[PDB]
Amino acid sequence: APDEITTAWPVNVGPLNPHLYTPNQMFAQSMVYEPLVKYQADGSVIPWLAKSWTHSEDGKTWTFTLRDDVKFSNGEPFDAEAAAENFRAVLDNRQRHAWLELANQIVDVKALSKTELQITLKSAYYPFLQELALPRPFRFIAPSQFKNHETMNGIKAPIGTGPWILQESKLNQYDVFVRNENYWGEKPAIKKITFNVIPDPTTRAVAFETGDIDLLYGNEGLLPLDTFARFSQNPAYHTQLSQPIETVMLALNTAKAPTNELAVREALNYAVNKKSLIDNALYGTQQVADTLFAPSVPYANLGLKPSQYDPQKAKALLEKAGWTLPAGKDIREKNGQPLRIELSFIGTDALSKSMAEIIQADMRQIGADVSLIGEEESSIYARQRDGRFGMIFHRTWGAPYDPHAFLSSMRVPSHADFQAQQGLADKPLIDKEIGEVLATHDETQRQALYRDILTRLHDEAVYLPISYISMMVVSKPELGNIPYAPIATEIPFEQIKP
Ligand SMILES: O=C(O)CN(CCN(CC(=O)O)Cc1cccc(O)c1O)Cc1ccccc1O
Ligand SMILES: [Cl-]
Ligand SMILES: [Cl-]
Ligand SMILES: [Cl-]
Ligand SMILES: [Cl-]
Repeated sequence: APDEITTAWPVNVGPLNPHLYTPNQMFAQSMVYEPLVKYQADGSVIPWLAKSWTHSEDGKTWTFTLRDDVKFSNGEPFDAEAAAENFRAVLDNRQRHAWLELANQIVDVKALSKTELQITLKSAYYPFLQELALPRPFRFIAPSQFKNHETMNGIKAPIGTGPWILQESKLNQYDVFVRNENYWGEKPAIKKITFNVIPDPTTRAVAFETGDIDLLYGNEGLLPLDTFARFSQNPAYHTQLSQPIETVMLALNTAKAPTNELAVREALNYAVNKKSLIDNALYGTQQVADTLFAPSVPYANLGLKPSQYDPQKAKALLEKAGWTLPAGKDIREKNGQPLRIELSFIGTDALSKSMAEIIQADMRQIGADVSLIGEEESSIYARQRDGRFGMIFHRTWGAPYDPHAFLSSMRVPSHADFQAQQGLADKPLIDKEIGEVLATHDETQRQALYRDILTRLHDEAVYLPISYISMMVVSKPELGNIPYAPIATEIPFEQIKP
């Protein structure tokens, strides 16, 4: 039927525990589970499951008035008690959510009545509403589906209030969702969505060409970029490329030789012709990035000075720092030790490998030897967590995470950004300022703190920004224009309208 669609994802959607992470897929958690307040493209939140809210003068006590007409898909009521139970279930696993500062801030959550929900915070945490709006963890499963009154040890059925219900899942095969016919809000036009499990980008493209799938929606890894460019000219197909959503960069390890040297990090930042990299590996589909956050990101229009491609300057920086070329070698040495940097990436990711090859070539031209370490996913994740890298590929998180949640997370030692920043003399100051920016009520101070944090990270050359990447779509023309969701990790299936 014209109201059933087939799409693809590299893996199954997972258990759809609203309160846990891998192997749960975020877009799918967002299809089934809903927030108190909903994030909009303009940075605001709107009423959602909560129709209104107020807060105390000290900004620490918040009271939400909930809708009274909402049922979970299994017919049980959504009310303040169910909401409170969800917050308990999440916070019973508090350490797992440490990355998200709201999880460290909530002191108590109480149902004052069926419609009145009160949340008390440790401090006047400014990004409160924005963090409630995220795909996870603060969304709501029917408390009847808790296991022993918890969710951290698993759930029973993935029962949400959302416009989609999971019908069935097959490990390594597919997942099927259907429209919730008892949804509180607007009925989606689409009645059924099947996700074929297709891990390889080439075979995803092939599945589209064969007519086996109707829609592909994702970031720069969705399908091969040469193929996407060809499809964009194919009159039988529809394609889209959004405005950019987030940054792709290298993170440089400030605590490990030779990237511990500011002059080395600055030189690497002048060595890469990013337009060439994009035109070579990414088929011209992305935009050049010269700062951690694009100037269009809130609080990040700071006039930071780009390091334009300038290999002469990169060489002069290295020379001044004592890295000089032996006869007749191309790789610089200092104290008889070679300028060698390891770049870790997922070895089976063709796009990462392509970018890595370009980066290696560019850095060789300024006398740096980049050794390519391609490993399995698990090993790469372990490297980022533990700081076992010279350089790694890394990305920001898109709206509404950027900048505040991404910065917040830089304070967490078991993540790539902290690990990359660990060697900076001003790392403690940066981390102090990040705490301060999240809690300040003074807008002038907030802007100044964001300026200082981002200026230090820029001036200290912690990152090598590469490009601002876009969402991509490939679809059968009959589906029409495909909208984007405000939150970068969500897919707006409910808005698709043939
Ligand atoms: O992604 C991280 O770096 C850390 N995560 C927090 C920030 N996340 C938001 C989120 O996951 O809710 C941003 C995020 C954005 C896009 C895709 C993701 O998988 C993704 O996680 C926590 C995490 C733990 C375990 C597995 C995956 C995880 O992402
Ligand atoms: Cl985990
Ligand atoms: Cl995952
Ligand atoms: Cl309000
Ligand atoms: Cl050599």
